[PDB]
Amino acid sequence: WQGLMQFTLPVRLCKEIELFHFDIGPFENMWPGIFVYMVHRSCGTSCFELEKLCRFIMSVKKNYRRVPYHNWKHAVTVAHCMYAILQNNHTLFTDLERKGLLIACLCHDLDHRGFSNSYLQKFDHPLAALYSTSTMEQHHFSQTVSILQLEGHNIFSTLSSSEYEQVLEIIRKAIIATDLALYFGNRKQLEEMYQTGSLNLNNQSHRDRVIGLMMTACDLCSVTKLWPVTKLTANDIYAEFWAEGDEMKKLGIQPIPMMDRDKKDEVPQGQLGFYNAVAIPCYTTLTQILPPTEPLLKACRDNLSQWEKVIRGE
Ligand SMILES: Cc1nc2c3ccccc3nc(SCc3nc4ccccc4[nH]3)n2n1
Ligand SMILES: [Mg+2]
Ligand SMILES: [Zn+2]
Repeated sequence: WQGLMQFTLPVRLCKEIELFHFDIGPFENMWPGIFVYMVHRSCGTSCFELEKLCRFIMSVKKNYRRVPYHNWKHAVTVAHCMYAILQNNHTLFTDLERKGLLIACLCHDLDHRGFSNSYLQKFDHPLAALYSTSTMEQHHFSQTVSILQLEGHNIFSTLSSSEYEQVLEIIRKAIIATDLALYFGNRKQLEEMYQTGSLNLNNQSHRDRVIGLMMTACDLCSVTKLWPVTKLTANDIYAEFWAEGDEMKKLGIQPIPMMDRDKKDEVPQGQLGFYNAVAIPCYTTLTQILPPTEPLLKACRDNLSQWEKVIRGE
């Protein structure tokens, strides 16, 4: 972290980091510094102790595993998308929420092992015994708290108890909301609330639901990057799906299709289903509630039609 304290973002990145489509991929060595930058620009220079923050960042980094998709790179990619969301909707959120949500995005897949929640449930993994729903997402939070409580890592030490436990709740909720199994209910409710005009960000329950959708929107943002970056990040995703499907084949169990590397002809069609069923819906409702996030929906549509071109060989 010594080098991270005296790190500085190049003036070129200062312009582009603000854009939704910005792709962090090409700047691996700057990722921790990019996150520090984003926290300062959104939450200020004065709230986090530079040293404790930098140490926390590198311990978060160290506790992400080298797996195809749910890795350090993905953590920072999800943090960035949130930054741009926060930056375009700044005063709709409180200072404590932005503190908690940026950290939550960075920490939201800590210690991911490359296995889904169903895998862990089906094979009675210890973690499935402690956590019976949103198994990994509950582990990811518990992992966040564990780092926070390390010597010198408590970046929320300068908060009151009330505020500390407030930001842990923003965080816990936000990390749990990245369990995609919860998203579908969340989105349909948010859609109904918006369509009836009942939605109210001063209503806490509503407010938690918007934040949840923001986290989903952030988790999936590889579908809002430029086509070639999107393509590339799809390799990473299915690489991890197939790795897991393989582990089932070793146990003589045919995996679901998206985790079966012998069924990869079905990928183009699988992406079509995912954009129609999951991704487009997400950014559509998000754009209704936070209009300045439309470019996410715009880029998502662009990429859907790209997967449409592929299906008919073009
Ligand atoms: C680019 C991408 N990102 C994801 C993803 C991200 C988080 C959780 C699941 C994800 N699944 C996929 S593709 C497999 C899939 N196809 C579906 C169709 C309908 C509903 C869920 C689906 N998941 N993809 N594809
Ligand atoms: Mg996750
Ligand atoms: Zn994630």
